[PDB]
Amino acid sequence: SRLNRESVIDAALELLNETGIDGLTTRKLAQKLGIEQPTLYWHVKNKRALLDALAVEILARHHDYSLPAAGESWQSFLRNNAMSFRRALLRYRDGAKVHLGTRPDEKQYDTVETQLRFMTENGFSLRDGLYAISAVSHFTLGAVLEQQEHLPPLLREALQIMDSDDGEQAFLHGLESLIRGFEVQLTALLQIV
Amino acid sequence: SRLNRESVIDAALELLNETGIDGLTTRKLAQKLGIEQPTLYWHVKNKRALLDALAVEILARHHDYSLPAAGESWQSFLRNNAMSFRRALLRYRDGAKVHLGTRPDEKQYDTVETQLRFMTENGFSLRDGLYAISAVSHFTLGAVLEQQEHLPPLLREALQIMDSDDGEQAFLHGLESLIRGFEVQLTALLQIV
Repeated sequence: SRLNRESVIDAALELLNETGIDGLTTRKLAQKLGIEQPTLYWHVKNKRALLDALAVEILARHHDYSLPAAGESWQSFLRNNAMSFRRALLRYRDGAKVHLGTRPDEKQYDTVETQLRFMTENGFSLRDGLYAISAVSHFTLGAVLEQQEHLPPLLREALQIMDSDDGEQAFLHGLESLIRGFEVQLTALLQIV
Repeated sequence: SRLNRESVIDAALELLNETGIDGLTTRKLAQKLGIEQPTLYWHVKNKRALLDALAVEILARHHDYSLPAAGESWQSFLRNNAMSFRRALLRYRDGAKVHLGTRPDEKQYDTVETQLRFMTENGFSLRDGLYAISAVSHFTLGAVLEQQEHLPPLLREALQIMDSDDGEQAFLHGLESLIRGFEVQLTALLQIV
């Protein structure tokens, strides 16, 4: 019944876990808090404003490794950043669908800027350091998305090792492959690689 | 008014491009074809059956490079397969959202099996050849998804080179990085890499 930001958003995240992104409405949020719809409207205008606040709040509560610890290799920052980002997207139902559907904040802009400054200090062109950051992102996003949504011979043995883990092993493997693809490009420079 | 598979699905894809995935309903599909709702029900039971048919049909019409040409390197198959897959996901609005939301077919199983047979013939463990295929997939999916949904100093110069292209350059860069990460692992074997 206390109707400020933090309580509105607390309750919205609790509901998202019950209903998912599609089943989340202003009407249902209002009932959960035990108030009238016009009352909520004063605080939260529409579904779109609610999702944008939620996207941002998920990352703020849980993407705890968004920026590099002092004197860490870029490889290691890309790695821990990917892991942290995946975990935060996984802490809530349809988390990745919530993140996808929003344009970035200015909190975000300051971070992408700080991370993009990091990457260049370790010798990336701007182009490349951003292509790097974006590939890690994209890869991490598709992987989380498939995990969150969900017989021939060799398949049968592969489909096994998918369903022994929760999806972490494949993600972490493909991750290292990506990072190492970048080293080999960074190190190359202006030779034929 | 001819109400068979191919016409139902033709019309559904035409509507998907007008309305998107959320705005796509049986009620609206029925009107487009100019028939009653119960009539459609005979042919298409619910929204879920329609999306599953659509996912499969998109890939069948357009993922034209799903399997390797004779005597092609695995690198090159991973590359062309990723490109083809991205293009098919991009030919329709919310294409990637349609693909995501379905479990795979048996057409699909035969292909993942044939591709997974390919990968092992070129010296991948089953584990690894599937981790490879899945990373290319995941990466390709997140990238398409962000493209389909959509100011500090260094950002300003990066945000430029994103919006000069349609997203192809970043995708193709990150792609090669991934593939090369796999070579370096395949070639390694049982040494410390």
